[PDB]
Amino acid sequence: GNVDLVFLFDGSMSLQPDEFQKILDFMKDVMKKLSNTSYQFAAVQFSTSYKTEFDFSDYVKRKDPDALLKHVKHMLLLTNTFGAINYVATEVFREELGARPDATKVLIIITDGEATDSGNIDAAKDIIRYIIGIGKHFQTKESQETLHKFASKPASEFVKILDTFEKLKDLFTELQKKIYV
Repeated sequence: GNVDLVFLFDGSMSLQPDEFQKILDFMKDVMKKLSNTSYQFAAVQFSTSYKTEFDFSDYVKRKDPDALLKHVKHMLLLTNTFGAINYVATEVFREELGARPDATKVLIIITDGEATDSGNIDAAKDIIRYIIGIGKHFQTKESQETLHKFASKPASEFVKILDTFEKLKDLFTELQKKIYV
């Protein structure tokens, strides 16, 4: 079946320039590898506020990862993950914006720490949520477990902890394999 996937990427002040750039390249690589498939994409940047870098309809109009992300600017603010996931649920996955009703909703969240806000993400729980926590903040099991609440179950599959942003390239594989079974 069809798959509508949204990249929700962290743009807080805790990420270094090169780190932020590696997220961008990850999104581009994934897209290029999935061009001309059942996949349709959208991408939202989150820090303090939520910015839809491109909606599903922008992707359909121009299936060019480089052009779609061309003007992305690292926000350098907070890490409002609750507001971010909720925004994706209500503002991104809409037919008006190009979302397909027959499609499987997938969300790939990339971040380096804990949310600076709070609440619940119940409105986005139907979406297949993969979360990629990266860096020094996720060394212990205790710290890694804070990501569990944003991901699908079990956490053993949907929560991916990387020690470096360099680990992003060697990660595209796993995802698409499990995204449809």
